[PDB]
Amino acid sequence: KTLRFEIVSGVNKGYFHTNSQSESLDLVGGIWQKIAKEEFEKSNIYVSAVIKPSKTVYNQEWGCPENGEETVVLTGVANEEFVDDIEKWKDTVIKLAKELKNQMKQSTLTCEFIETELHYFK
Amino acid sequence: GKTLRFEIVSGVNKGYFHTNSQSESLDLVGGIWQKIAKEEFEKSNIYVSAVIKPSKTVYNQEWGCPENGEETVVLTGVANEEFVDDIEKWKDTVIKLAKELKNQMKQSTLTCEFIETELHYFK
Amino acid sequence: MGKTLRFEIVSGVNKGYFHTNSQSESLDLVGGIWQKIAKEEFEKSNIYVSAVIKPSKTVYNQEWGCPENGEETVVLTGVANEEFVDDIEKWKDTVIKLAKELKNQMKQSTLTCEFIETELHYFK
Ligand SMILES: Nc1ncnc2c1ncn2[C@@H]1O[C@H](COP(=O)(O)O[C@H]2[C@@H](O)[C@H](n3cnc4c(N)ncnc43)O[C@@H]2CSCC[C@H](N)C(=O)O)[C@@H](O)[C@H]1O
Ligand SMILES: Nc1ncnc2c1ncn2[C@@H]1O[C@H](COP(=O)(O)O[C@H]2[C@@H](O)[C@H](n3cnc4c(N)ncnc43)O[C@@H]2CSCC[C@H](N)C(=O)O)[C@@H](O)[C@H]1O
Ligand SMILES: Nc1ncnc2c1ncn2[C@@H]1O[C@H](COP(=O)(O)O[C@H]2[C@@H](O)[C@H](n3cnc4c(N)ncnc43)O[C@@H]2CSCC[C@H](N)C(=O)O)[C@@H](O)[C@H]1O
Repeated sequence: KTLRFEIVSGVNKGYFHTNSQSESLDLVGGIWQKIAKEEFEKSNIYVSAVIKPSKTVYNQEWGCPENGEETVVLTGVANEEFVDDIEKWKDTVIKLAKELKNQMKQSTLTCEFIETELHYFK
Repeated sequence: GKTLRFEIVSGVNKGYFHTNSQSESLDLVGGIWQKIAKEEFEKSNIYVSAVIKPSKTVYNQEWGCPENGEETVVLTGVANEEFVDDIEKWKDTVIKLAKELKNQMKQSTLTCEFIETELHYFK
Repeated sequence: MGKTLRFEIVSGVNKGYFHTNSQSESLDLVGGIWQKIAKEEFEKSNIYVSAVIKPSKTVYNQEWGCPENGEETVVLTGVANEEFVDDIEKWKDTVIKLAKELKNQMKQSTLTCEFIETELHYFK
């Protein structure tokens, strides 16, 4: 019994001068790789992430483009093989989510935790 | 955990909407969601935003599935306490939107799930 | 209620073995492999485990072998629908069996398979 996280971030096409969904995915992947490595150096907690392309739909009156905004969804699980303290991991995820929000220049960002039963095959 | 998230899975109906990419499929469903979400928001004052992911759904070829799977879209969203006073009314709104999305996409079936989640909202 | 379980599996696509060259092509690769192992299991036990599959990249430390910006992966998910499932525990055992078959067939060294509580509303 453990936790997974899910983060939803915009890609900020204009600030990063990207022009394809795959460039935005490679952008966020590289940014996560850098900040997860830094946090691992500090705390020995490495937060790996599975990143998926997406579009997020909300009201055009509140800033959404027609048909939605390009986004990345990042998800990962606390693996007991690597994580001894679920609370420290969860605090680490929250720090990383805030740092991703800052580096991606996002005005808002969601970070969820969901209970999950992990079967790890090695 | 302290709120709910939903997940809906829908086909993209290339036979009816005559689309031919992952982009035009996300654009189609996203534009449709944006319209039905706004319509429900006007009626109920509950706006349900959605995160839309490209996918394929794999099932038995003898039940209609193409080889390697049917093109689909996965829609997710979370009830944010800053926007949602009443989680049961939000749940009923999501279900109403799911049935409406099924109708607009001309889907024979459609799944809608609710999962408990703990939301941290940074603004 | 509709109280049930969903599974989530994360698999690499093993470009060194299958040599796919795009995300759409590795999605079709994993989709075909799942289709065939789900079919075999359905013929034997009458439990068909469908899967939604999503393209993705998985980010971990390059020190441990991750490519820059992430490794190409596929996420597979599915949910036990009480209209088809007679025994949720047998469904769960079947998912685990299929996940291990997928691991073997994709020649993955490691693979995660999660179960998450969910409430399914099924419209037909
Ligand atoms: N459901 C809502 N009800 C009422 N008001 C809303 C709602 N959504 C947005 N608003 C209003 O719109 C304005 C923007 O608010 P945001 O919170 O940034 O609005 C959100 C949500 O609508 C939606 N969204 C984000 N994460 C999720 C998720 N996990 N699931 C589903 N939808 C998601 O996408 C928007 C952010 S879009 C990506 C972030 C953006 N590039 C940035 O720089 O901030 C603000 O004025 C809000 O009051
Ligand atoms: N698991 C099963 N076991 C036994 N019989 C099944 C099963 N699935 C389908 N059938 C048979 O096929 C008939 C059609 O059933 P459907 O429910 O439409 O079968 C489903 C599921 O097999 C699969 N699927 C849908 N949602 C999900 C999800 N969230 N996770 C995993 N898989 C998903 O994909 C199919 C729908 S595919 C997209 C919808 C379709 N374009 C349409 O217009 O209806 C049904 O009446 C049964 O006879
Ligand atoms: N988080 C970590 N903390 C510490 N050490 C780690 C961590 N991850 C990997 N390592 C080290 O690297 C070695 C390999 O470990 P793996 O378990 O294979 O490392 C994992 C995880 O880091 C990550 N990953 C996989 N599934 C998930 C998921 N659901 N959510 C988030 N991330 C996921 O991706 C890697 C697998 S990449 C795909 C599988 C691979 N092609 C293969 O053939 O095995 C391991 O022995 C450790 O020494």
